[PDB]
Amino acid sequence: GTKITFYEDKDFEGRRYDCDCDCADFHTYLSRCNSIKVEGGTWAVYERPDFAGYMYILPEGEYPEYERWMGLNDRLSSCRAVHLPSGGEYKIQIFEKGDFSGEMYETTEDCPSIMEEFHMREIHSCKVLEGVWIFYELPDYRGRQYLLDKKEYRKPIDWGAASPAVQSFRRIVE
Repeated sequence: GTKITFYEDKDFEGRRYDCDCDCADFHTYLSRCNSIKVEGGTWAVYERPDFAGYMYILPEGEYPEYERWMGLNDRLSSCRAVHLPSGGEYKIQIFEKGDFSGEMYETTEDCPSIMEEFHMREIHSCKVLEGVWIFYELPDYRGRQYLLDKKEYRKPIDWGAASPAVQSFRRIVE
């Protein structure tokens, strides 16, 4: 029962497009997106078609302007719903060095500052043991977002990053 609606203008005005599960290209129906309503569930929305470019995570809610999903602009073209397992536990292992090496830290908690908590500004590999997580380039859940749907991540490119810069992360909780 999850649904997201994109609107071409701010404040939920103008032409709109509805997605119910995974839409690899709505650019043909909307040339821009300046407000979004997320009715149920959590969604990943993407700048370019086929889930490419900058990514933004939107939990349920109303977003009357693109700044409210921390967007860079009104350019969005594809989206997929974030499917969470039940159970309700979250666990991540973050590594100082590539290929699950160097200092390891394991945590079940949101981390708004990797520097203050783990004394690193970079993550070079990672194992998500339980749940679903977001990595952020900057502290306090700012900057480039990356979605980590469990499994193992040998190198930053495996979570979509061009570099190991990660400075906060948090769980996607329904």
